[PDB]
Amino acid sequence: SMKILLIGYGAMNQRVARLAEEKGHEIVGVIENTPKATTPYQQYQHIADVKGADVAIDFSNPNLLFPLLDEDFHLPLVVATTGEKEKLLNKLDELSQNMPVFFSANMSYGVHALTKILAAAVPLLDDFDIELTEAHHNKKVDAPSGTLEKLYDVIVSLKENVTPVYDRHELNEKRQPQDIGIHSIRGGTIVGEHEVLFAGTDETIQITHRAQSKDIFANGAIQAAERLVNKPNGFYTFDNL
Amino acid sequence: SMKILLIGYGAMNQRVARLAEEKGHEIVGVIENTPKTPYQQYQHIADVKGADVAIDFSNPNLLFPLLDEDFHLPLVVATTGEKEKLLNKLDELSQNMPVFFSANMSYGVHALTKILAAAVPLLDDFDIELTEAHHNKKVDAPSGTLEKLYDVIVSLKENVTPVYDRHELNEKRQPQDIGIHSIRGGTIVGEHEVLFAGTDETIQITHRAQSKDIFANGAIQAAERLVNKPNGFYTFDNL
Amino acid sequence: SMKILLIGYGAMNQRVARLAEEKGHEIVGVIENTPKATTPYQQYQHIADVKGADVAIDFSNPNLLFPLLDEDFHLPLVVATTGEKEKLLNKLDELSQNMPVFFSANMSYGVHALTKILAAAVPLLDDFDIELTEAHHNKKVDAPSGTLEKLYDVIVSLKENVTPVYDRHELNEKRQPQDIGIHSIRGGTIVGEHEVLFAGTDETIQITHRAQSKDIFANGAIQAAERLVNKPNGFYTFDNL
Amino acid sequence: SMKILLIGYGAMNQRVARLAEEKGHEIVGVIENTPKATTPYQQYQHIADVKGADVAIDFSNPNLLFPLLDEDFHLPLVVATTGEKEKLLNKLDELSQNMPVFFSANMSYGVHALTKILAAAVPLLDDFDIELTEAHHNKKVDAPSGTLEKLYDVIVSLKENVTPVYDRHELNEKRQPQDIGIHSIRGGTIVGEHEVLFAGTDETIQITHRAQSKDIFANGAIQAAERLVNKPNGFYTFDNL
Repeated sequence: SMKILLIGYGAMNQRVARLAEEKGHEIVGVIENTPKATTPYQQYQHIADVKGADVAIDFSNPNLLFPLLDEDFHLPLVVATTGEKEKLLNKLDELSQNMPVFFSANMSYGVHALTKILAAAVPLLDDFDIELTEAHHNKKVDAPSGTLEKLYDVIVSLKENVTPVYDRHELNEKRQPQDIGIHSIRGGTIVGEHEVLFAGTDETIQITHRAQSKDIFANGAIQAAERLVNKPNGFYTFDNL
Repeated sequence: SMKILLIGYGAMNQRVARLAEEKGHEIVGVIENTPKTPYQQYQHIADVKGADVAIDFSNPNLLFPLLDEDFHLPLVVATTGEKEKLLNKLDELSQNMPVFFSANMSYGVHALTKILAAAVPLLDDFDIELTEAHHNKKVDAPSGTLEKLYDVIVSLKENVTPVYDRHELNEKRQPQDIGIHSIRGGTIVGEHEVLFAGTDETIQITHRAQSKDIFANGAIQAAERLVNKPNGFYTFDNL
Repeated sequence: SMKILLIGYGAMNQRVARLAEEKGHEIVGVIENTPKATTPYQQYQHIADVKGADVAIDFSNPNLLFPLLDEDFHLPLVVATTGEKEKLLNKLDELSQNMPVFFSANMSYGVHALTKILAAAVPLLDDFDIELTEAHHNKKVDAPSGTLEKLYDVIVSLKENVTPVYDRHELNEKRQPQDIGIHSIRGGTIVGEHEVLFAGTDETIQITHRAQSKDIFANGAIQAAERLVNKPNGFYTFDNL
Repeated sequence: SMKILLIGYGAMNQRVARLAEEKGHEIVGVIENTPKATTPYQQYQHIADVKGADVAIDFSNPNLLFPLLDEDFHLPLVVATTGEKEKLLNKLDELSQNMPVFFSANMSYGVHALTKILAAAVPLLDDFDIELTEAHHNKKVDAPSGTLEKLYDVIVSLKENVTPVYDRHELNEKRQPQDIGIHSIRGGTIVGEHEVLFAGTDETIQITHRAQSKDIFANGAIQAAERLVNKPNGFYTFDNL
């Protein structure tokens, strides 16, 4: 049983709350920028005021930096964020000197494992053509997904030349070996599917990750918290947790 | 079994020859641009004595002058050149003989189109995305087969808009959009997927070709059915 | 705002309750075969006693047929059943003379459509071998799923001869044309996937339904209820609701 | 441009001939146990007689051991065989002292890559349930496929207490973490597809190899040959080539 402090209480930490309680953990406090009525937990403005806490789970945004600026707490921190990271990472870097700090932009251990599996696959399949596909719900505007970009980056790090091909319609060019076709499917409520296709001579290898729920990220944070609580002070990612 | 006349003798009618003979049929004649070939060479369709049917995989330059002549034979026509003028001549000939035309000779692909036709009115609240995959030598995109599937949807769904590239487009999907995706790589013979994505569920219908023999086999299947037809114009829809 | 009577309070109607309340509907009663203290709604034994109910939602099994045997009530009924249905459907027919009655085995419009798409596919694909696969979470004990059996039954109705084949490792016999291989994948938290494979000469056609959440069934029922309350008396399915 | 000697001219080396010529390689000779006039290449009885060969590709059987018994040749050898291997492997060991020798029962490089990708995946996904599926044409009698067995063997080497589950129909047992479900799909002319499913909490990872034709084995031998000519004497498999 962990006593968990939630930094932020948006959609993601609402998932964390539900799943943590299912696992027998307890939410002992919430720190939010706009403390909401009907948030069913004790509200705080400082980490140090939440006694009993074993760990904090923080799906961060710029408005949730404030509790990390206090200098009177020592607590395991599990932190995620998207977009701007520099200021936050500088602060987490400082905090890691005095407590265990875990950071991952993407909290899915499955997606982390996918990237490592892809990394292993690439040098083995250098003669194969690569095509990347992602599918997401019909509310997603940006294309391609950040996760597709992450997979693409893994490939780039293991290839000499890579050229992304976003649309073949009326392109009328012959595929070249450096090309990687990028395909963004949108529809329904699809949580997130990512496929790496390797196409060779009369054989293909496909590696496909399919998310069933955004609970994968909440669960990822909780499972990270469960490992972090016993770690010495320092900075941790999925690579060394 | 059948006695078959082959109009044109490229890769595809070579497949037809191999596959027809394996089925117990015999190739009684070939009409070609520049002859080579283990079969008897003809210049006219009327010349081919005991022919039951012609299977055509050629081009307008070879076919059009042959159609303009005086003959009576069931025709399986797969030529995809100059569709407008070809269908005009095929229409005229169908008054006097059984005439089958399909731009795509795969019976599996036909079944896919009919399965799609059934699916669409049943899934009107589902978002439709079309994906096709082909080998790394294919230049045009999307495939003609994807276009055929899209045409089926258009006939059954109002105000359809195709969406080809979402990268940096920054628009929200609209229910009338159909996303179109062309995968290229390796030696993939041809795979076509229709995705219907609804609230918390998906239905996918996928055709995957293992060999171009499906097209040759489809033309043979059409020929076998066509010899038992009255005069008229046929496609897989009414054959 | 509908006032809903729940017939049965297993996992599915528990989900219906949560989703219905989220939508602003009210659960005004429950009828259970064996009432539970943990059931947080007023227990009843007869539909006629549930003052102010607008509709009943019934994920049925043989132990929940009982309230449908009363002859002193008039209420819109939304009824599902995954097992045997003859007895139930005979009763629903009789009830439909005096009230609106909606039936769906699974309460998923998508799964219903799957069966109809399959029905269209079978006669077109006479020369194709059929294989049926389903995948479900690691807590599912029965195999194959009732939905696979439903698909199998559709195929049986459209073919002269069908033989189910369950274990080719044990059998070690070459495939016969009448054979339909049945495959049951279990793992993780997979909500439910069903695939029909048609395998022909040098080509295959696959039809695959994938459920992302059991919400499809519970929302299916609620949406059917929301509509049925404004229908005249009679029997309705997804085909004619 | 490799000059290739074919040992045997059955279906597989007929594929090698076509693919080699496509790649711009040259078939400089054929050694057959019973020479046939339909073989469109120069027939030989001894490897040493073949003018300018760079490599031999040998899809072996008991009737094709004979050219390996000569003691007057030094040539890179790429060799496959099915079933009984002892006598052949003993001879290849002897030859490997004096020339580069490559042996693989399965010549598909894609299949080798799959096994290595699987090996990387397993320790990263130890909280995921594993299910193995293979699909083959309707003439395949044995189930499961040898390739599925090889994948299962990889997993056994990296787990403990693994148990295969071949049929869940009417079994009525809950899945256990050490279980691996085994599924053999048979239909049409499917050349061979193998899937490893890893099913976790609200996420799955699938790794799938799909063969389009038996050219994959022929191409694999040619690819092995292209690499082998640049090796010193020794015995090689895909693991150390």
